[PDB]
Amino acid sequence: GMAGYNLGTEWISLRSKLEMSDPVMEAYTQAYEASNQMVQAFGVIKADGSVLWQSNNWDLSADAQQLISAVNNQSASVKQNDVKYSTIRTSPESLVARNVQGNGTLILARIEDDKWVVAWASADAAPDSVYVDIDRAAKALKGKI
Repeated sequence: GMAGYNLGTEWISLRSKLEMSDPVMEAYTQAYEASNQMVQAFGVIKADGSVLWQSNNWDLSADAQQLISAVNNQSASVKQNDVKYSTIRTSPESLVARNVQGNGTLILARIEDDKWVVAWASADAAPDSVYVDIDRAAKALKGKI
């Protein structure tokens, strides 16, 4: 062996992607930066039934318990802040929610086992346009939720 130690001390170069104390509330800008045309909310959901987010756009804490139930049992049907969004595709990886008309675009993302990040793109926002941004604020901060 006789290997050589590398960075890691107050560098965050080897993001373990779990149990890593990362700066929360940063994902907002991480995606908003490129989504300047279509701002999307970012609300974290913990399998524990609690939510740790600060978007003030959609009541995710109101029913954090149910917010996860929509996927916990592939329900696909939840209303947050007078906004009903169902997913016509319950997969073991994620669930794509879409409104019949187009009011409330929520995208589910399983960053980890009991950890998954979800964002809400405006009606004007596209699926492939937000689905790409959410990834930056999903499987990038996984660990501090």
